[PDB]
Amino acid sequence: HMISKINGKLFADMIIQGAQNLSNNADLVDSLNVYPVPDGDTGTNMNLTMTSGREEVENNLSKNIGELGKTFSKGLLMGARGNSGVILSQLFRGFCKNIESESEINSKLLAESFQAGVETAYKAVMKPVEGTILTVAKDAAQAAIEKANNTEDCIELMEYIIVKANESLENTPNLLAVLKEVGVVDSGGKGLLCVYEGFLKALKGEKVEAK
Repeated sequence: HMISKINGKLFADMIIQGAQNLSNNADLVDSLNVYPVPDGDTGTNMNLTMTSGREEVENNLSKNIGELGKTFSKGLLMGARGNSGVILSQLFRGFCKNIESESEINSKLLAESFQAGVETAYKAVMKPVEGTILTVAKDAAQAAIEKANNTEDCIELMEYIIVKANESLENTPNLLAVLKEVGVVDSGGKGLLCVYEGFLKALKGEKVEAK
């Protein structure tokens, strides 16, 4: 089985399964956070952000991926909350901007769209802290760009993205002393990986069940 092109219907499903997988793990993500500051529970905030995106998408489906991305982007903007939820919205509003003109995308454009999200979030900060959700997103996009050059199949691509995203996540305690000593990976990066894992599920035809 393989995926050569992703249209608005499949992207909508990726968004839905990614959001549900993140929602199932939101309490986990919150509990990994070393800095549960006021209104700063990472799992809660990323879940609110992603779910607002999900809800807009579910009420305005479209087979044109660019139009669906604009709907996703709108929901992300309204839902964005917290440091990690805002970064999540920059990553995916940048992603959606990169496909706004398209009706479907191939593996190369999928990878370029992840990269466009990373560049958005980096353009919006002056020297970001390594060891955070941004680091995981950066390494995931780098992987996507490397792999897309000789993989037409978006399933195989997304699996690779997840493997390397997970490597980056597990390495975040080596970038920040506080994570190594507490003994946890970065919570925002964990939440991001939950979204990616749901994307793969959608690409495989599979449903994330509600916890």
